[PDB]
Amino acid sequence: MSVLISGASGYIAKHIVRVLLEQNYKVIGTVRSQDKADKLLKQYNNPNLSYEIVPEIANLDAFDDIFKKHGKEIKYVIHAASPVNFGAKDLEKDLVIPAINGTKNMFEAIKKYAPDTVERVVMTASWASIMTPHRQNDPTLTLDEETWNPVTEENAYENVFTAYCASKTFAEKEAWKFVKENSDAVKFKLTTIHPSFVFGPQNFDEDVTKKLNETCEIINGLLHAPFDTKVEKTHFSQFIDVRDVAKTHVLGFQKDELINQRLLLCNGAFSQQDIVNVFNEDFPELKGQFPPEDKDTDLNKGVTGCKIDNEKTKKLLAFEFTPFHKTIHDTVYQILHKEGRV
Ligand SMILES: NC(=O)c1ccc[n+]([C@@H]2O[C@H](COP(=O)([O-])OP(=O)(O)OC[C@H]3O[C@@H](n4cnc5c(N)ncnc54)[C@H](OP(=O)(O)O)[C@@H]3O)[C@@H](O)[C@H]2O)c1
Repeated sequence: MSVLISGASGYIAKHIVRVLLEQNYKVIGTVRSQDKADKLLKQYNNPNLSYEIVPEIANLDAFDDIFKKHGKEIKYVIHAASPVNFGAKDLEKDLVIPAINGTKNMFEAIKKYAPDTVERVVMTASWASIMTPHRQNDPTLTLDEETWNPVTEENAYENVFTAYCASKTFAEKEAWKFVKENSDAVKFKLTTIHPSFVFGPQNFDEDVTKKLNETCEIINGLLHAPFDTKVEKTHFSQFIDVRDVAKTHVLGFQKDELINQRLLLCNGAFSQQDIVNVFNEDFPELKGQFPPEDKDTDLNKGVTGCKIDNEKTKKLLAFEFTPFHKTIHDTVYQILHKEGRV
Protein backbone atom coordinates (compact mmCIF):
# COMPACT_ATOMS: atom_id res chain seq x y z
CA MET A 1 0.00 0.00 0.00
CA SER A 2 2.99 2.31 -0.44
CA VAL A 3 2.67 5.47 -2.52
CA LEU A 4 5.42 6.57 -4.90
CA ILE A 5 5.63 10.29 -5.70
CA SER A 6 8.07 11.68 -8.26
CA GLY A 7 9.62 15.11 -7.84
CA ALA A 8 8.93 15.17 -4.12
CA SER A 9 11.02 18.23 -3.22
CA GLY A 10 8.80 20.68 -5.08
CA TYR A 11 6.22 23.16 -3.84
CA ILE A 12 3.09 21.16 -4.67
CA ALA A 13 4.65 17.78 -3.92
CA LYS A 14 5.71 18.68 -0.38
CA HIS A 15 2.05 19.38 0.39
CA ILE A 16 0.97 16.10 -1.24
CA VAL A 17 3.48 14.25 0.95
CA ARG A 18 2.09 16.04 4.01
CA VAL A 19 -1.42 14.87 3.13
CA LEU A 20 -0.24 11.31 2.49
CA LEU A 21 1.48 11.18 5.88
CA GLU A 22 -1.59 12.66 7.58
CA GLN A 23 -3.45 9.60 6.28
CA ASN A 24 -0.81 7.09 7.42
CA TYR A 25 0.42 6.08 3.98
CA LYS A 26 3.91 4.76 3.53
CA VAL A 27 5.49 7.24 1.11
CA ILE A 28 8.42 6.88 -1.28
CA GLY A 29 9.46 10.19 -2.85
CA THR A 30 11.98 10.78 -5.64
CA VAL A 31 14.38 13.72 -5.46
CA ARG A 32 17.40 14.68 -7.45
CA SER A 33 20.10 14.34 -4.79
CA GLN A 34 20.97 12.83 -1.46
CA ASP A 35 21.38 16.36 0.03
CA LYS A 36 17.74 17.13 -0.86
CA ALA A 37 16.55 13.78 0.54
CA ASP A 38 18.46 14.28 3.79
CA LYS A 39 17.07 17.76 4.34
CA LEU A 40 13.53 16.61 3.60
CA LEU A 41 13.74 13.64 5.95
CA LYS A 42 14.64 16.02 8.80
CA GLN A 43 11.76 18.34 7.88
CA TYR A 44 9.07 15.66 8.03
CA ASN A 45 10.66 13.51 10.78
CA ASN A 46 8.29 10.68 9.91
CA PRO A 47 9.35 7.01 9.79
CA ASN A 48 6.80 6.23 7.05
CA LEU A 49 8.69 8.49 4.59
CA SER A 50 11.61 7.41 2.39
CA TYR A 51 13.32 8.92 -0.67
CA GLU A 52 14.91 7.30 -3.71
CA ILE A 53 17.26 9.35 -5.87
CA VAL A 54 16.21 10.06 -9.45
CA PRO A 55 18.62 12.77 -10.59
CA GLU A 56 17.12 13.39 -14.04
CA ILE A 57 13.70 12.18 -15.17
CA ALA A 58 14.61 12.67 -18.85
CA ASN A 59 17.32 9.99 -18.78
CA LEU A 60 16.86 6.38 -19.94
CA ASP A 61 14.50 4.21 -17.90
CA ALA A 62 14.87 6.75 -15.07
CA PHE A 63 12.35 5.02 -12.79
CA ASP A 64 13.34 1.38 -13.30
CA ASP A 65 15.64 1.14 -10.26
CA ILE A 66 12.81 2.27 -7.98
CA PHE A 67 10.53 -0.47 -9.28
CA LYS A 68 13.34 -3.03 -9.10
CA LYS A 69 13.64 -2.35 -5.36
CA HIS A 70 10.04 -1.47 -4.46
CA GLY A 71 7.82 -2.97 -7.17
CA LYS A 72 6.07 -5.33 -4.79
CA GLU A 73 4.99 -2.65 -2.29
CA ILE A 74 4.00 0.28 -4.58
CA LYS A 75 0.22 0.28 -5.04
CA TYR A 76 -0.19 3.93 -6.04
CA VAL A 77 1.90 6.38 -8.07
CA ILE A 78 1.70 10.17 -8.11
CA HIS A 79 3.71 11.38 -11.09
CA ALA A 80 4.34 15.03 -10.22
CA ALA A 81 7.88 15.62 -11.54
CA SER A 82 8.01 18.16 -14.41
CA PRO A 83 10.03 21.37 -14.76
CA VAL A 84 8.37 24.71 -14.04
CA ASN A 85 11.08 27.11 -15.13
CA PHE A 86 10.13 30.25 -17.05
CA GLY A 87 13.82 31.23 -17.12
CA ALA A 88 14.75 28.24 -19.27
CA LYS A 89 17.15 29.07 -22.10
CA ASP A 90 17.10 25.72 -23.93
CA LEU A 91 13.39 25.10 -24.34
CA GLU A 92 13.59 21.58 -25.77
CA LYS A 93 16.16 20.20 -23.35
CA ASP A 94 15.01 22.03 -20.21
CA LEU A 95 11.20 21.81 -20.56
CA VAL A 96 9.73 19.62 -23.30
CA ILE A 97 12.01 16.56 -23.22
CA PRO A 98 12.02 16.16 -19.40
CA ALA A 99 8.23 16.50 -19.22
CA ILE A 100 7.61 13.88 -21.90
CA ASN A 101 10.44 11.45 -21.12
CA GLY A 102 9.67 11.60 -17.42
CA THR A 103 6.13 10.45 -18.15
CA LYS A 104 7.14 7.72 -20.59
CA ASN A 105 9.78 6.51 -18.12
CA MET A 106 7.34 6.17 -15.23
CA PHE A 107 4.70 4.36 -17.24
CA GLU A 108 7.18 1.97 -18.86
CA ALA A 109 8.76 1.17 -15.48
CA ILE A 110 5.30 0.26 -14.18
CA LYS A 111 4.67 -1.91 -17.25
CA LYS A 112 7.98 -3.79 -16.92
CA TYR A 113 8.16 -4.34 -13.11
CA ALA A 114 4.68 -4.06 -11.68
CA PRO A 115 2.03 -4.36 -14.41
CA ASP A 116 -0.43 -6.06 -12.03
CA THR A 117 0.67 -4.44 -8.74
CA VAL A 118 0.21 -0.69 -9.41
CA GLU A 119 -3.50 0.07 -9.18
CA ARG A 120 -3.58 3.83 -9.84
CA VAL A 121 -1.45 6.58 -11.36
CA VAL A 122 -2.33 10.20 -10.61
CA MET A 123 -0.40 12.53 -12.91
CA THR A 124 0.10 16.26 -12.38
CA ALA A 125 -0.76 17.71 -15.77
CA SER A 126 -1.80 21.38 -15.91
CA TRP A 127 -4.67 23.50 -17.08
CA ALA A 128 -1.95 24.38 -19.58
CA SER A 129 -2.90 21.20 -21.47
CA ILE A 130 -6.54 22.39 -21.63
CA MET A 131 -6.34 26.17 -22.14
CA THR A 132 -4.82 28.04 -25.11
CA PRO A 133 -2.16 30.45 -23.76
CA HIS A 134 -2.85 33.31 -26.16
CA ARG A 135 -6.59 33.00 -25.39
CA GLN A 136 -6.36 33.22 -21.59
CA ASN A 137 -8.00 36.63 -21.94
CA ASP A 138 -10.57 35.56 -24.58
CA PRO A 139 -14.14 35.38 -23.16
CA THR A 140 -15.34 33.51 -26.28
CA LEU A 141 -13.37 30.42 -25.22
CA THR A 142 -15.01 28.10 -22.71
CA LEU A 143 -12.77 25.39 -21.28
CA ASP A 144 -13.98 22.08 -19.89
CA GLU A 145 -12.38 18.75 -19.01
CA GLU A 146 -12.48 17.59 -22.66
CA THR A 147 -10.72 20.67 -24.08
CA TRP A 148 -7.11 20.38 -25.26
CA ASN A 149 -4.41 22.96 -25.83
CA PRO A 150 -4.10 22.86 -29.65
CA VAL A 151 -0.35 23.66 -29.57
CA THR A 152 1.78 21.71 -32.06
CA GLU A 153 5.47 20.90 -31.98
CA GLU A 154 5.88 23.44 -34.77
CA ASN A 155 4.50 26.39 -32.77
CA ALA A 156 5.34 25.24 -29.22
CA TYR A 157 8.41 27.48 -28.84
CA GLU A 158 6.91 30.90 -29.46
CA ASN A 159 8.18 31.83 -25.99
CA VAL A 160 9.16 30.17 -22.74
CA PHE A 161 5.60 30.05 -21.48
CA THR A 162 4.10 28.48 -24.61
CA ALA A 163 6.94 25.93 -24.47
CA TYR A 164 6.18 25.09 -20.85
CA CYS A 165 2.50 24.69 -21.71
CA ALA A 166 3.45 22.45 -24.64
CA SER A 167 5.65 20.28 -22.39
CA LYS A 168 2.58 19.70 -20.24
CA THR A 169 0.29 19.08 -23.24
CA PHE A 170 2.66 16.68 -24.98
CA ALA A 171 3.45 14.77 -21.78
CA GLU A 172 -0.25 14.25 -21.06
CA LYS A 173 -0.97 13.09 -24.60
CA GLU A 174 1.73 10.43 -24.17
CA ALA A 175 0.15 9.41 -20.87
CA TRP A 176 -3.26 8.78 -22.44
CA LYS A 177 -1.68 7.08 -25.47
CA PHE A 178 0.17 4.66 -23.19
CA VAL A 179 -3.08 3.90 -21.36
CA LYS A 180 -4.83 3.35 -24.69
CA GLU A 181 -2.19 0.95 -26.00
CA ASN A 182 -1.62 -1.04 -22.78
CA SER A 183 -5.19 -1.45 -21.52
CA ASP A 184 -4.87 -5.22 -21.17
CA ALA A 185 -1.21 -5.53 -20.11
CA VAL A 186 -1.09 -2.99 -17.21
CA LYS A 187 -3.87 -2.77 -14.59
CA PHE A 188 -3.35 0.87 -13.39
CA LYS A 189 -6.06 3.45 -14.02
CA LEU A 190 -4.98 7.00 -14.78
CA THR A 191 -6.28 10.30 -13.35
CA THR A 192 -4.80 13.62 -14.50
CA ILE A 193 -4.88 16.81 -12.41
CA HIS A 194 -4.90 20.18 -14.16
CA PRO A 195 -4.11 23.10 -11.85
CA SER A 196 -3.96 26.71 -13.02
CA PHE A 197 -1.47 29.08 -11.35
CA VAL A 198 -0.86 27.54 -7.93
CA PHE A 199 -0.62 29.91 -4.98
CA GLY A 200 -0.59 29.38 -1.24
CA PRO A 201 1.91 28.91 1.57
CA GLN A 202 4.98 26.72 1.31
CA ASN A 203 4.46 23.49 3.19
CA PHE A 204 7.26 24.45 5.65
CA ASP A 205 7.87 27.97 6.94
CA GLU A 206 11.63 27.40 6.62
CA ASP A 207 11.15 27.08 2.84
CA VAL A 208 10.24 30.76 2.58
CA THR A 209 13.44 31.95 0.86
CA LYS A 210 14.44 35.11 -1.01
CA LYS A 211 13.08 33.61 -4.25
CA LEU A 212 10.26 31.07 -4.21
CA ASN A 213 9.13 28.49 -6.76
CA GLU A 214 8.09 30.12 -10.04
CA THR A 215 4.39 30.60 -9.44
CA CYS A 216 4.59 31.81 -5.83
CA GLU A 217 7.46 34.10 -6.84
CA ILE A 218 4.78 36.09 -8.67
CA ILE A 219 3.35 36.96 -5.26
CA ASN A 220 6.71 37.15 -3.49
CA GLY A 221 8.11 39.52 -6.13
CA LEU A 222 5.12 41.85 -6.00
CA LEU A 223 5.30 41.83 -2.21
CA HIS A 224 8.90 43.07 -2.23
CA ALA A 225 8.58 45.37 -5.22
CA PRO A 226 9.39 49.07 -4.80
CA PHE A 227 6.29 51.18 -4.08
CA ASP A 228 6.65 52.83 -7.51
CA THR A 229 6.60 49.61 -9.55
CA LYS A 230 4.13 49.52 -12.43
CA VAL A 231 1.65 46.72 -11.66
CA GLU A 232 -0.63 45.31 -14.34
CA LYS A 233 -4.37 45.54 -13.70
CA THR A 234 -5.45 43.57 -16.77
CA HIS A 235 -6.62 39.98 -16.53
CA PHE A 236 -3.70 37.60 -16.08
CA SER A 237 -4.88 34.05 -15.47
CA GLN A 238 -6.74 31.57 -13.25
CA PHE A 239 -5.42 30.39 -9.88
CA ILE A 240 -5.91 27.50 -7.45
CA ASP A 241 -4.72 26.99 -3.87
CA VAL A 242 -1.86 24.50 -3.45
CA ARG A 243 -3.70 22.86 -0.56
CA ASP A 244 -6.69 22.13 -2.83
CA VAL A 245 -4.26 20.72 -5.41
CA ALA A 246 -2.64 18.43 -2.83
CA LYS A 247 -5.98 17.19 -1.50
CA THR A 248 -7.14 16.42 -5.05
CA HIS A 249 -4.08 14.30 -5.86
CA VAL A 250 -4.70 11.96 -2.91
CA LEU A 251 -8.41 11.70 -3.67
CA GLY A 252 -7.27 10.93 -7.21
CA PHE A 253 -6.09 7.40 -6.34
CA GLN A 254 -8.70 6.77 -3.63
CA LYS A 255 -12.05 7.48 -5.33
CA ASP A 256 -13.30 5.20 -8.09
CA GLU A 257 -15.25 8.08 -9.63
CA LEU A 258 -11.96 9.75 -10.56
CA ILE A 259 -10.78 6.87 -12.72
CA ASN A 260 -10.00 8.04 -16.26
CA GLN A 261 -10.79 11.69 -15.44
CA ARG A 262 -9.08 14.96 -16.31
CA LEU A 263 -9.72 17.28 -13.34
CA LEU A 264 -9.67 21.03 -14.07
CA LEU A 265 -8.57 22.98 -10.99
CA CYS A 266 -9.37 26.67 -11.27
CA ASN A 267 -11.06 28.92 -8.75
CA GLY A 268 -10.81 32.50 -9.92
CA ALA A 269 -9.42 35.07 -12.30
CA PHE A 270 -6.82 37.62 -11.19
CA SER A 271 -4.50 40.40 -12.27
CA GLN A 272 -1.23 41.32 -10.59
CA GLN A 273 -3.08 44.22 -9.04
CA ASP A 274 -5.72 41.97 -7.49
CA ILE A 275 -2.85 40.30 -5.61
CA VAL A 276 -1.35 43.62 -4.53
CA ASN A 277 -4.80 44.77 -3.38
CA VAL A 278 -4.82 41.94 -0.84
CA PHE A 279 -1.50 43.19 0.58
CA ASN A 280 -2.92 46.66 1.17
CA GLU A 281 -6.33 45.56 2.46
CA ASP A 282 -5.06 42.92 4.87
CA PHE A 283 -1.76 44.47 6.08
CA PRO A 284 -2.67 48.18 6.10
CA GLU A 285 0.07 48.89 8.65
CA LEU A 286 2.68 48.10 5.97
CA LYS A 287 1.23 50.42 3.33
CA GLY A 288 4.02 52.05 1.37
CA GLN A 289 6.27 48.99 1.76
CA PHE A 290 4.79 47.53 -1.43
CA PRO A 291 2.88 48.87 -4.45
CA PRO A 292 -0.45 50.58 -3.74
CA GLU A 293 -4.09 49.57 -4.02
CA ASP A 294 -6.17 50.19 -7.16
CA LYS A 295 -9.66 48.73 -7.53
CA ASP A 296 -9.83 49.36 -11.31
CA THR A 297 -8.91 45.79 -12.23
CA ASP A 298 -10.32 43.73 -15.09
CA LEU A 299 -11.86 41.44 -12.46
CA ASN A 300 -13.80 44.28 -10.85
CA LYS A 301 -15.18 45.28 -14.25
CA GLY A 302 -16.46 41.70 -14.76
CA VAL A 303 -13.56 40.80 -17.03
CA THR A 304 -12.25 37.31 -16.33
CA GLY A 305 -10.96 35.97 -19.65
CA CYS A 306 -11.70 32.51 -20.92
CA LYS A 307 -14.63 30.78 -19.25
CA ILE A 308 -14.03 27.85 -16.92
CA ASP A 309 -16.58 25.04 -17.08
CA ASN A 310 -15.20 22.72 -14.41
CA GLU A 311 -18.59 21.80 -12.96
CA LYS A 312 -17.96 18.11 -13.54
CA THR A 313 -14.61 18.35 -11.70
CA LYS A 314 -16.19 20.16 -8.77
CA LYS A 315 -19.00 17.62 -8.50
CA LEU A 316 -16.56 14.70 -8.61
CA LEU A 317 -14.24 16.18 -5.96
CA ALA A 318 -17.18 17.41 -3.80
CA PHE A 319 -15.08 19.67 -1.55
CA GLU A 320 -15.17 23.48 -1.76
CA PHE A 321 -12.13 25.21 -3.21
CA THR A 322 -10.27 27.92 -1.29
CA PRO A 323 -11.14 31.49 -2.36
CA PHE A 324 -8.55 33.81 -3.88
CA HIS A 325 -8.44 36.28 -1.01
CA LYS A 326 -7.55 33.59 1.53
CA THR A 327 -4.95 31.95 -0.72
CA ILE A 328 -3.14 35.27 -1.21
CA HIS A 329 -3.53 36.25 2.46
CA ASP A 330 -2.06 32.95 3.64
CA THR A 331 0.86 33.17 1.21
CA VAL A 332 1.64 36.76 2.22
CA TYR A 333 1.23 36.13 5.95
CA GLN A 334 3.66 33.24 5.93
CA ILE A 335 6.29 35.39 4.21
CA LEU A 336 5.82 38.49 6.33
CA HIS A 337 5.72 36.43 9.53
CA LYS A 338 8.92 34.58 8.61
CA GLU A 339 10.54 37.98 8.00
CA GLY A 340 9.37 39.00 11.49
CA ARG A 341 7.27 41.83 10.04
CA VAL A 342 3.79 40.80 11.32
N1 LIG B 1 2.86 25.81 -9.85
C1 LIG B 1 1.80 25.78 -10.80
O1 LIG B 1 1.18 26.78 -11.00
C2 LIG B 1 1.46 24.49 -11.52
C3 LIG B 1 0.31 24.46 -12.23
C4 LIG B 1 -0.05 23.34 -12.88
C5 LIG B 1 0.75 22.21 -12.85
N2 LIG B 1 1.89 22.23 -12.14
C6 LIG B 1 2.75 21.02 -12.20
O2 LIG B 1 2.94 20.54 -10.75
C7 LIG B 1 4.32 19.85 -10.80
C8 LIG B 1 5.23 20.61 -9.77
O3 LIG B 1 5.11 21.99 -9.93
P1 LIG B 1 5.63 23.02 -8.76
O4 LIG B 1 4.96 24.34 -8.98
O5 LIG B 1 5.53 22.40 -7.40
O6 LIG B 1 7.20 23.33 -9.20
P2 LIG B 1 8.54 22.97 -8.39
O7 LIG B 1 8.44 23.53 -6.98
O8 LIG B 1 9.65 23.59 -9.26
O9 LIG B 1 8.52 21.37 -8.33
C9 LIG B 1 9.18 20.70 -9.36
C10 LIG B 1 9.68 19.35 -8.80
O10 LIG B 1 10.02 18.36 -10.03
C11 LIG B 1 11.34 18.13 -10.01
N3 LIG B 1 11.79 18.31 -11.38
C12 LIG B 1 11.57 19.13 -12.41
N4 LIG B 1 12.30 18.72 -13.45
C13 LIG B 1 12.96 17.62 -13.04
C14 LIG B 1 13.83 16.88 -13.77
N5 LIG B 1 14.29 17.01 -15.16
N6 LIG B 1 14.43 15.79 -13.26
C15 LIG B 1 14.14 15.47 -11.95
N7 LIG B 1 13.25 16.22 -11.22
C16 LIG B 1 12.67 17.32 -11.77
C17 LIG B 1 11.94 19.26 -9.15
O11 LIG B 1 13.10 18.78 -8.59
P3 LIG B 1 14.33 19.86 -8.56
O12 LIG B 1 13.90 21.15 -7.98
O13 LIG B 1 15.46 19.33 -7.73
O14 LIG B 1 14.77 20.13 -10.01
C18 LIG B 1 10.79 19.50 -8.13
O15 LIG B 1 10.90 18.40 -7.14
C19 LIG B 1 4.78 19.97 -12.00
O16 LIG B 1 4.39 18.79 -12.82
C20 LIG B 1 3.94 21.26 -12.65
O17 LIG B 1 4.03 21.16 -14.10
C21 LIG B 1 2.28 23.36 -11.49
